[PDB]
Amino acid sequence: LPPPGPLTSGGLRVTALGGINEIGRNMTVFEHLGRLLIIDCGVLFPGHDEPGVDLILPDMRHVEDRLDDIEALVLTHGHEDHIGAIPFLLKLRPDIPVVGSKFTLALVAEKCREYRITPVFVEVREGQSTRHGVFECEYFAVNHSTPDALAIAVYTGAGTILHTGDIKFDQLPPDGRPTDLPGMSRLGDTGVDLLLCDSTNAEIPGVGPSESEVGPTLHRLIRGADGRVIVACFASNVDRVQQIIDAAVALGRRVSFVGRSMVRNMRVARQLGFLRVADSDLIDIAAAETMAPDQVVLITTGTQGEPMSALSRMSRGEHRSITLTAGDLIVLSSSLIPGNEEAVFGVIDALSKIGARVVTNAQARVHVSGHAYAGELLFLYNGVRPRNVMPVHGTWRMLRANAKLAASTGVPQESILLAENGVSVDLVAGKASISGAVPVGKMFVDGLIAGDVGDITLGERLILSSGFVAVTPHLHSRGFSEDPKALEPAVRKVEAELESLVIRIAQGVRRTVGKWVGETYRRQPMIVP
Ligand SMILES: [Zn+2]
Ligand SMILES: [Zn+2]
Repeated sequence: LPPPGPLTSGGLRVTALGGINEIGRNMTVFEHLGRLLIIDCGVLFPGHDEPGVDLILPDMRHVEDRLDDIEALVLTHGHEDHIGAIPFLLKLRPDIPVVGSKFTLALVAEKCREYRITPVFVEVREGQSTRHGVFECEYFAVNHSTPDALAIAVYTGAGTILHTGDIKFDQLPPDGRPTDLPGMSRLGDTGVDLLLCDSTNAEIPGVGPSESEVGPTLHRLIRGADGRVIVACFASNVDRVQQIIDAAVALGRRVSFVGRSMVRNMRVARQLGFLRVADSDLIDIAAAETMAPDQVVLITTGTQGEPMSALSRMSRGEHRSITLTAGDLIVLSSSLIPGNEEAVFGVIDALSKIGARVVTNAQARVHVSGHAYAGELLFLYNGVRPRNVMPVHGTWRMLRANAKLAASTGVPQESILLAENGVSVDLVAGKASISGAVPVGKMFVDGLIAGDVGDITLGERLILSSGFVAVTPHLHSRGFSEDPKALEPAVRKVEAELESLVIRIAQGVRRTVGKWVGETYRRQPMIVP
């Protein structure tokens, strides 16, 4: 598919630089009358195809040469796949206004300090409007698995856009602030031309359970526990922490946070008023072991089995302050992100060896998702009634599911646009269509440089998982064998090819050891001259 032409004056162009064919690094660029508005700037964490890499960024080459045009960066909420790449954007232009709610802006402040950046903040709350050049924005309360999420209406001259952010429709969130479906319904009456809609759970039928179903289950588990209780969850889910604390306090226990991410984030949550707990209900971690075990609940990180997490360390008998016993109850108040199963089940099995009881979502209602199920999205589609629909935040199977949901409410199929990263969507005179594609790749972060690591380097790293045998005589290897005498049978055969007189040395003994190995050992390490 070809690149798009110029954008008809007065129209609007929408393009994702990440987040559409995958879960992660969401970044969406809106173009209008030469100016730019960006909604979200997240990272993607690397998989097996990307060894040695730290982060994956949205493809910023597409704004690198027009950074002067960006009017603002607007942020739905504070999860890493929406804010993680902000330091790299601000390194390109440090004074881009950054718009968001108080809790969101607190997280990017802390993230941007790691890179020695001080953002220009414009702080925003639901119900408020702000102007950013040719763009105007209005913010709608969203309930999600993290406080202070916001959905965003963008008004230009081309019409009205609505971006949901990560959206869910819990009608009884513990914090009593459900998503503002009324307000978005009234905006639908106004006429919304384009709806950008979270697809994460679009293939799950029905309506998802309330986050408030978790509290009673945790209360039941703590009441029945004879010893200490340990609850692992995500530090960003303040309403989950609040329910753990409320259950523990209601049963005469005190609470302790374990792990830097948990300690830092609950500090922010307490300061901004999202977490309400009395100082006498908290114990410092280095003083929790002084009390009776049945008097403490520990709240930790490490739901994903990351080896340096607090719960991993505890499961191996290598936590400084805490030692686990068969009398402990461990609750994984979370779900298993795909690609982490081997690691999570390893921690569970180390805990089972010790004799501790482990409770996961598979056995009890200890976790709910933060994204709307298909039946909740239907409420959104009937409430907003968008003239056109673009699914975002999802892989193809999710984007397609969301497409059908919108179709089944009456959105014409020609008005349901599926635009992968790099595919533009033009909204012109009220009609919306796909207009062309540019290529987008994965920008890698590996330490202090970036951009010198690419397909060939990852290929070499993948090959090197069988070690390497290097010739340039002295034979050496590293990921190959523990037998020192294993190099010798190749030394004789190397000189033999060296009695040959007539870079061709490279392809000469590199081909000579390669035959010796794929014959003696039937291994295939990398051979380097
Ligand atoms: Zn999120
Ligand atoms: Zn997300």
